Amino acid sequence: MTPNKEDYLKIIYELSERDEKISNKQIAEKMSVSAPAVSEMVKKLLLEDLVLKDKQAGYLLTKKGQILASSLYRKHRLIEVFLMNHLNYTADEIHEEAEVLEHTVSDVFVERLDKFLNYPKVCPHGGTIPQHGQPLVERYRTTLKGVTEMGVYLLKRVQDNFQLLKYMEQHHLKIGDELRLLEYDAFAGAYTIEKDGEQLQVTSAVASQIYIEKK
Amino acid sequence: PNKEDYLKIIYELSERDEKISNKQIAEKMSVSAPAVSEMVKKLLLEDLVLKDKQAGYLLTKKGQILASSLYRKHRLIEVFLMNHLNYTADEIHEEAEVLEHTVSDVFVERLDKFLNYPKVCPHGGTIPQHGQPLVERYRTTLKGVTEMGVYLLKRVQDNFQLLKYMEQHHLKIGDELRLLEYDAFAGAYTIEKDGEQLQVTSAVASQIYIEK
Ligand SMILES: [Zn+2]
Ligand SMILES: [Zn+2]
Ligand SMILES: [Zn+2]
Ligand SMILES: [Zn+2]
Ligand SMILES: [Zn+2]
Ligand SMILES: [Zn+2]
Ligand SMILES: [Zn+2]
Ligand SMILES: [Zn+2]
Repeated sequence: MTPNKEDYLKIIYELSERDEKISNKQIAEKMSVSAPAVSEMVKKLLLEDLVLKDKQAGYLLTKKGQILASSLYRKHRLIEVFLMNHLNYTADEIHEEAEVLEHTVSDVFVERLDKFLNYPKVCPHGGTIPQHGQPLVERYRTTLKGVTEMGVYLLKRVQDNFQLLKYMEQHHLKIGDELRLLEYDAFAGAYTIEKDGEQLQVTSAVASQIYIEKK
Repeated sequence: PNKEDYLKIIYELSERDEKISNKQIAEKMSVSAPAVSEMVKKLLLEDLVLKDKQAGYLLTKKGQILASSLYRKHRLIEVFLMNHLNYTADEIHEEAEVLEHTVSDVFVERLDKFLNYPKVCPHGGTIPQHGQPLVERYRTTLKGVTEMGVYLLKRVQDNFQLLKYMEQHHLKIGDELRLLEYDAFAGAYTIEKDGEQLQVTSAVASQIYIEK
């Protein structure tokens, strides 16, 4: 399974939403591909008018890239809803399968599978599923990192991230869980939360990949 | 159309008593003449097929199970597209064609369970098991049958032209067909379905499978 150039658009998409920038080598890392590989992908994306090199902000999406990225998100999430709920895929299995299929599936297939799934609006990660030709506008944008108010929160959405999956397994975190934010340990650099009468410190690194909402 | 597509063409061209040529293959799948050579030459290197002056090309045991797996993928996908995504017959091929080349064995093996182990595809084609060689339950083609009587249309070839032929003759899988006469000189058969009579060239009769 080899991710094509287009997957760079999906990573740039969320980075732009979170309003932060990393190097192409760091993007290549989380993309599980060589650095010189991403350089060739971005090279192709520039020629095909999918991204532009901004003087200051780095690499940005063109309107053509937003559309193609929004389209990939809908197909990716619609496919993993089917794989998990119908074909009985586990969370650690869905990504690689939904990845190959999002590049080899007709619009008719996609827009009929939608009807088949009764028009789901969120994937197993809690990410919004936009309608045909609609730009992806996430329902859940609030990241635990930066959160000021203490009290009870609900875990509504997490990133499509294998490592984050294993973190949530070894800590028993599920979408929909009530976790009480006690404080932000400045010294530790971790948000201290309480779940089921058990304290856990969440490093701000992890806290940035999680989305919450208050009761 | 990758090399694996050529195997499915050689496999179903082997059912015909006629020997296989390069020029007829490029016609069957309507592609460049030397392109068939460029591809068939690759098949001969990997020992997927081999030359035989009596049949032209033959599928090796590796070619058999490899194409056998292809038919499995293709057909399981056909059952899903039609019974669950409500695809019509004119829509299923290109979709199933793309997916069979981009889907894990895990996907194929789980869709199989999900569909409750379907035994035949929309064309009446048999669905083999993982790693199991393909043996069609319905092997008897209309071209060749001599006994008179009432036969049942059990299976058809995956062919776009055959689809059109069947729907403009309102022919479905399951219809009772009575053999009336066979023209040995012309290579045509004469059948009857509910009083209505129809003439069928032997070439078309080789694309259809019947049983008594
Ligand atoms: Zn992709
Ligand atoms: Zn994924
Ligand atoms: Zn998701
Ligand atoms: Zn194929
Ligand atoms: Zn087909
Ligand atoms: Zn079929
Ligand atoms: Zn299999
Ligand atoms: Zn009629």
